[PDB]
Amino acid sequence: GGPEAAAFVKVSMDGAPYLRKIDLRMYKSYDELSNALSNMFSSFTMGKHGGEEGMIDFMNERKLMDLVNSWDYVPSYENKDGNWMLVGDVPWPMFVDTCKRLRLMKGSDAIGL
Repeated sequence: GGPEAAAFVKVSMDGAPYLRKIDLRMYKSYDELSNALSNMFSSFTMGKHGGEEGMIDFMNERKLMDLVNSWDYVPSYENKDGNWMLVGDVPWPMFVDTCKRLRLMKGSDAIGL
């Protein structure tokens, strides 16, 4: 049993501005989720109008350096309990359902911003 018809998860990035919702019901597997979110998330920071200040080419490029440079940080989400868990920590079946809030931990907040 699970969303498979109605799922909602928010998405934010510590530091740089990020706000969007998604449906995991679309992806019953963490694999497609990761791909769907990976592609969908990139779309968010991509548009004709947006971080014209350079946050589009500034915060975005810092992410790669920040991730490896700050390889101490890894993606983690909040379950129905509200506890933070690093991606892959809890079973996908439990995650897809409890899936309430998702936020990728990025140490770039110091470099990207």
